[PDB]
Amino acid sequence: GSSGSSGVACEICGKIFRDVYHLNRHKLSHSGEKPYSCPVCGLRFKRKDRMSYHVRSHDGSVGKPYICQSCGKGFSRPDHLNGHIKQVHSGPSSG
Ligand SMILES: [Zn+2]
Ligand SMILES: [Zn+2]
Ligand SMILES: [Zn+2]
Repeated sequence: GSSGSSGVACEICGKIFRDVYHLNRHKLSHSGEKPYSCPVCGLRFKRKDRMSYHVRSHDGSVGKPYICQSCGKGFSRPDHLNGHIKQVHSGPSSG
C-alpha cells in the first residue's frame, strides 16, 4: 500500500477519492442492481447463465405455511405435518 492519505471511501465498490465532489459524480454513475443482480446478496452479473446458478443456489422461499422441524419440507395444512413428524420422524429406542 504505502498510501494512507486523508479521503473518503465509496461504500459500494471501495474506491477512494481525494475529495467529496469527485465521489458525488461517481455515486451517480454507479448502477442499481443490473442487468442481472441477486436480490439476496446484491452482486451484479452481465449474464443469465451465471445469475441463474447464483440465485437458485440460494433458494429463497418457504412455500407452505408450516414446515417440518427436521426435513423442513412443508405441508398445506397443519394436521398434515403432524402425521409426517410421527410417520417419518419420531422413533426413539423405546416405545
Ligand atoms: Zn463506487
Ligand atoms: Zn446471491
Ligand atoms: Zn420431516
